[PDB]
Amino acid sequence: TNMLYYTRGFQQMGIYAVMIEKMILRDLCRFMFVYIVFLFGFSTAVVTLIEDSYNSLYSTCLELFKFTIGMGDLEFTENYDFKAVFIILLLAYVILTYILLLNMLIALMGETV
Amino acid sequence: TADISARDSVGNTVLHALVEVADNTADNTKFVTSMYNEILMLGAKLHPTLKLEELTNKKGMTPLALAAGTGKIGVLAYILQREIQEPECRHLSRKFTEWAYGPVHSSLYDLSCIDTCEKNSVLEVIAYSSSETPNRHDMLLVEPLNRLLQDKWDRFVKRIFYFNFLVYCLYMIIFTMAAYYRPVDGLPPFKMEKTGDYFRVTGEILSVLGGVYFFFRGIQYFLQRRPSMKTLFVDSYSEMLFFLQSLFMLATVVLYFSHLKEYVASMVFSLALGWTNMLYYTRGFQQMGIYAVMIEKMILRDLCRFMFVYIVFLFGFSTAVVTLIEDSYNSLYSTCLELFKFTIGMGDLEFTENYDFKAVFIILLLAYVILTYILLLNMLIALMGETVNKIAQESKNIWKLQRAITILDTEKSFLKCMRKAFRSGKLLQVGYTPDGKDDYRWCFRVDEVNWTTWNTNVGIINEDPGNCEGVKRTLSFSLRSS
Amino acid sequence: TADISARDSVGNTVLHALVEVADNTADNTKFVTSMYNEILMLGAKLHPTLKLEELTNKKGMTPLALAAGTGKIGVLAYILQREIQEPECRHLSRKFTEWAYGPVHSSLYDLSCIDTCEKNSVLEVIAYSSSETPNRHD
Ligand SMILES: CCCCCCCCCCCCCCCCCC(=O)OC[C@H](COP(=O)(O)O[C@@H]1[C@H](O)[C@H](O)[C@@H](O)[C@H](O)[C@H]1O)OC(=O)CCCCCCCCCCCCCCCCC
Ligand SMILES: CCCCCCCC/C=C/CCCCCCCC(=O)O[C@@H](COC(=O)CCCCCCCCCCCCCCC)COP(=O)([O-])OCC[N+](C)(C)C
Ligand SMILES: CCCCCCCC/C=C/CCCCCCCC(=O)O[C@@H](COC(=O)CCCCCCCCCCCCCCC)COP(=O)([O-])OCC[N+](C)(C)C
Ligand SMILES: CCCCCCCC/C=C/CCCCCCCC(=O)O[C@@H](COC(=O)CCCCCCCCCCCCCCC)COP(=O)([O-])OCC[N+](C)(C)C
Ligand SMILES: CCCCCCCC/C=C/CCCCCCCC(=O)O[C@@H](COC(=O)CCCCCCCCCCCCCCC)COP(=O)([O-])OCC[N+](C)(C)C
Ligand SMILES: CCCCCCCC/C=C/CCCCCCCC(=O)O[C@@H](COC(=O)CCCCCCCCCCCCCCC)COP(=O)([O-])OCC[N+](C)(C)C
Ligand SMILES: CCCCCCCC/C=C/CCCCCCCC(=O)O[C@@H](COC(=O)CCCCCCCCCCCCCCC)COP(=O)([O-])OCC[N+](C)(C)C
Ligand SMILES: CCCCCCCC/C=C/CCCCCCCC(=O)O[C@@H](COC(=O)CCCCCCCCCCCCCCC)COP(=O)([O-])OCC[N+](C)(C)C
Ligand SMILES: CCCCCCCC/C=C/CCCCCCCC(=O)O[C@@H](COC(=O)CCCCCCCCCCCCCCC)COP(=O)([O-])OCC[N+](C)(C)C
Ligand SMILES: CCCCCCCC/C=C\CCCCCCCC(=O)O[C@@H](COC(=O)CCCCCCCCCCCCCCC)COP(=O)([O-])OCC[N+](C)(C)C
Ligand SMILES: CCCCCCCC/C=C\CCCCCCCC(=O)O[C@@H](COC(=O)CCCCCCCCCCCCCCC)COP(=O)([O-])OCC[N+](C)(C)C
Ligand SMILES: CCCCCCCCCCCCC
Ligand code: NA
Repeated sequence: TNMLYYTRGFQQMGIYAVMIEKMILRDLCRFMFVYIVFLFGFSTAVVTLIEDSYNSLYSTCLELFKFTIGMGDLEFTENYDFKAVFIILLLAYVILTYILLLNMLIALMGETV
Repeated sequence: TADISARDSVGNTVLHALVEVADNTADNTKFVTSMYNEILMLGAKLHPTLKLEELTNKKGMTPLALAAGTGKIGVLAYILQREIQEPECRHLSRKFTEWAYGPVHSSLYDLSCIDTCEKNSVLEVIAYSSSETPNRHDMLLVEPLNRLLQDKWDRFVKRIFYFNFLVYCLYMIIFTMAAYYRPVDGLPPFKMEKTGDYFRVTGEILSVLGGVYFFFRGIQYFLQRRPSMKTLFVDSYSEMLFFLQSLFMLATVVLYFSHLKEYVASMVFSLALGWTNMLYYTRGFQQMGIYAVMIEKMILRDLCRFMFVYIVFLFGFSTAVVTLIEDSYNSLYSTCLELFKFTIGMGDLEFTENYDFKAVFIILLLAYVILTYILLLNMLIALMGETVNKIAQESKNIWKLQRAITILDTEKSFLKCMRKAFRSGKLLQVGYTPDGKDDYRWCFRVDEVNWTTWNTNVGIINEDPGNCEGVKRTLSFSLRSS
Repeated sequence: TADISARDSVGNTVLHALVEVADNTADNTKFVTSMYNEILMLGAKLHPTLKLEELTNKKGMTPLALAAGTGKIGVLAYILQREIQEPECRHLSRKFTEWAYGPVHSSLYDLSCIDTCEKNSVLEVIAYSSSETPNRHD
């Protein structure tokens, strides 16, 4: 990653790496606060609902990060008792994080660039 | 002779009527502010002991509050930055100068009827305005209202707001462990056995207390304001989601004592709402607050437009798929659920062989994952970019109004706690009243610099000989004489 | 007669004080650069053997380095592109012309106190500036 330092001998790659700096600081840090709040938020709500495996806070936070990277199973458990609750809660998650907040990030970057 | 002080059927005096007639256009604003001056100046020549602007109509509204309640930013800007240089009409000024040493000059803005005043504060009338009320978001950009709130922020509200964020975080850490470590055997309520099971009850009791707390704060918000059905759903998006969190909490209590497992169904919603509602407390921070305003706007214009058309397409092709399926994914849920996997990048184009026509099945899914995934999601990104380009300043000025409502509620929550609001100002002698007495006013200082109007033989400077705060000044025997 | 060379409590001469007072607005920049010229030109009429700009305050800063350490781009632009056409105040110029054959003209910019100089180079003071230091990038 620190070869991106040496993109500053080159005007187009150096400016490219300055934009990477600014994106990390304004666009992505604003993003990752709200994303980790949502993630940890619905994560607790999911593992609370799960009963005995994905009855852990890591594996639920880890499965809920698979959605943003496009690897989210909406049926990674049957070990619950309420299915409307489980899917209303994940649909709430993959709308406010995937549909909204990632595509919003792209919009913010364009404003930034 | 006409009566400057006389009132109409609705109680509006002439100056009130200069406010009702304003329409936020430049030529009207150029005029009304000119004519607002002249009668207001004339009322010092004739009837020199009245103070017209203190006159209240049938609705108890002054011309300033009526300009702020009705969205009249040009008149508001005039009334607030009003500086009159004439001697016998100087007391009617409102933007004073306390010293001018070179390009620097320290202005004083009166704070009569802006701070937590008696009847209608300009901040309250702006902050607690109905949603139509044009230029809710621009009326606070009128100086000194930014600086005055940013003064209240940096002096007492910032340290209180961050304590509110802390006590809410702890509350969320405690309702989360009390929920993570819930009983998974037997029916509720659940007796206590061990010490670890004692700690959670302290976390469960204490967790219901906040729900009772956030429940009444939503009843207070209802009866302290009486918002219409419209205003209730269109600008109160926070109070809805803390009150709603509170309802799932009490339902979680009603069901935990009614012997029903559905307490979990409400208890997890109250968590997910609760953590999402930390995005409320991004409004103590300019960059995170503006970020969360954009989230609001995206949900309302971009995503709601999106999710209509997406659910129409989804349910549309879904019915077309399950109709084609024969005996499993022969259900409308599992087909709507599999067709939502495409947008999240988890769509199998072969999640059934239980059909009879394969061209039909795949032409119909390709139709779906072109018009939804390729088109309509990537179109959403395009719409957001169009949105972000436009709401950049609008989101900064919804943020300052969000922060303002927090400043006011913080003041209004602590009439008893500390003492009131720390008064956000100082009682200064601006001059003398036209009857010779002292004109002491609660005034806000704003140092300003000017590299063009060098000479400016002001005279209207109220305490030049001491040229600052320092210690008490001379009052400058110029224009004042009493 | 006032002393062009005299210093204040913080060591700032008049020209240093023309830098402290600049605020990166056009009317201030229009002025300070005008007034920076006149005293700087006056100091060649009276006291013709001084070089005011070499004077260093308590913090060892010249008016040029103080303009660069404090973010004063308009004054910096003035001091660096400074060309004075008057004969007895030409040595105080800093942007010269070495030839002009038709539309072409070859300018010379002095590099005193910009290159790796002794005390404070304008490049170092700009490059190694604190982060507030307005207009680091301009
Ligand atoms: C048939 C169904 C019946 C339903 C009836 C009941 C409905 C109740 C909810 C209604 C709302 C549901 C969500 C969609 C609406 C948008 C939400 C959102 O962004 O509003 C931003 C809000 C802003 O505040 P404010 O109000 O102070 O701002 C106002 C406001 O800008 C105003 O324009 C200004 O003029 C004024 O000056 C200013 O002051 O900010 C927060 O509320 C903090 C952040 C909160 C998080 C935001 C993200 C989304 C939250 C919702 C999803 C929750 C996820 C868990 C769900 C679990 C169960 C499935
Ligand atoms: C032993 C082997 C080691 C590996 C091989 C490498 C060995 C070390 C290599 C050293 C030499 C470095 C490359 C020099 C290229 C010519 C310079 C030139 O004219 O560039 C031009 C553009 O060219 C580019 O922009 C090219 C891409 C820039 C990114 C870095 C490429 C480095 C290549 C290797 C990557 C290796 C990655 C790591 C691999 C482990 C000019 O630049 P410009 O855009 O005009 O901007 C200049 C500024 N200015 C215009 C304002 C004046
Ligand atoms: C920056 C990180 C990015 C990556 C992570 C992304 C996620 C966010 C990271 C968050 C960091 C904290 C992780 C959890 C706490 C540590 C573990 C622990 O003891 O948990 C306990 C608390 O049980 C709960 O249910 C959690 C209660 C709240 C704890 C976190 C507070 C908020 C942190 C910030 C939250 C974000 C929102 C606010 C900030 C924006 C129990 O759960 P457990 O872990 O199973 O413990 C073992 C239990 N066992 C014995 C039964 C097995
Ligand atoms: C400049 C930008 C680029 C650089 C970025 C630099 C790095 C950026 C990233 C940083 C994140 C680093 C996190 C810590 C390391 C991984 C977690 C770990 O150790 O798990 C271990 C323990 O973990 C636990 O016990 C944690 C319990 C709370 C869960 C919350 C964190 C979930 C991790 C994921 C959140 C993803 C969030 C993604 C978005 C933030 C493994 O758990 P386990 O033992 O197998 O099971 C125990 C389960 N139980 C104890 C909960 C019951
Ligand atoms: C943003 C502000 C806050 C919003 C709050 C939102 C929450 C408000 C809602 C609250 C109510 C939530 C449900 C309560 C429990 C019902 C029972 C249940 O879940 O499962 C039961 C039935 O499981 C089923 O799947 C059958 C259908 C159940 C009811 C579905 C209602 C849908 C309402 C849609 C409302 C949309 C609301 C949209 C909101 C935007 C139990 O069975 P199971 O064993 O779990 O099932 C597995 C077996 N199976 C495979 C055969 C199914
Ligand atoms: C602020 C914004 C962020 C927050 C938003 C918060 C809300 C976010 C979301 C909100 C949506 C919540 C939907 C209700 C709850 C889940 C459904 C349910 O209970 O299913 C149960 C029953 O379900 C049925 O029987 C439904 C039959 C009609 C299918 C259409 C809905 C498919 C659900 C998905 C649509 C995804 C659409 C995604 C895009 C919208 C489970 O079904 P089953 O018993 O196993 O099988 C029965 C099948 N059969 C009866 C049909 C034959
Ligand atoms: C017991 C433990 C509980 C957990 C820990 C937390 C305890 C509670 C913590 C309370 C204190 C709150 C943080 C104060 C930081 C310093 C203030 C400051 O100067 O900020 C600067 C920026 O700084 C930021 O923008 C930082 C990120 C803002 C988002 C919220 C971070 C909260 C940290 C914790 C997250 C926890 C999440 C939930 C975890 C469960 C200034 O702000 P600005 O951008 O200049 O805008 C200001 C407006 N103005 C400029 C117009 C005037
Ligand atoms: C907002 C929600 C977001 C999440 C959901 C996303 C999807 C959209 C949600 C839509 C809500 C309605 C779901 C289906 C109806 C309820 C269930 C039912 O009885 O269905 C019956 C109707 O059979 C059909 O084929 C459906 C006919 C049309 C019904 C819906 C009308 C339009 C709703 C709006 C449509 C969107 C367009 C307009 C709005 C933009 C039969 O189907 P079933 O369910 O299997 O019933 C049991 C049958 N069984 C006995 C054989 C097992
Ligand atoms: C936007 C406005 C409206 C548009 C309306 C569009 C619709 C107009 C179209 C209408 C015609 C649709 C097909 C009719 C039925 C044919 C038979 C069939 O489905 O399966 C048969 C053959 O299955 C096959 O897969 C073999 C090929 C079948 C014919 C393919 C024609 C492609 C035409 C492309 C036209 C592109 C049109 C693009 C339009 C934009 C039966 O076999 P099976 O058992 O089902 O197959 C499984 C066994 N296998 C694995 C060996 C295969
Ligand atoms: C910087 C902020 C973010 C990071 C930190 C986040 C917080 C710390 C991070 C992670 C938490 C790690 C796990 C905690 C212990 C496990 C649960 C337990 O013992 O009690 C119960 C739940 O627990 C509660 O309701 C809370 C009290 C726990 C007991 C110990 C005192 C903690 C005080 C905390 C004061 C509040 C928080 C602090 C602020 C005042 C367990 O209930 P049970 O039904 O008996 O279940 C059996 C469980 N057992 C078998 C494992 C025993
Ligand atoms: C085992 C564990 C050991 C460790 C324990 C650790 C304990 C940790 C601490 C707290 C745990 C939870 C206690 C209750 C508080 C809930 C959270 C809360 O109030 O947040 C508020 C802060 O609140 C304050 O700043 C004042 C503190 C609350 C006072 C009233 C408590 C409720 C009692 C019953 C009262 C019934 C009658 C109600 C009227 C009095 C949130 O701030 P706000 O300004 O309100 O803004 C949000 C609202 N709005 C966004 C909609 C505008
Ligand atoms: C995890 C928070 C509490 C979940 C259970 C709610 C029902 C009430 C429990 C304690 C009793 C309160 C009066
Ligand atoms: Na994928």
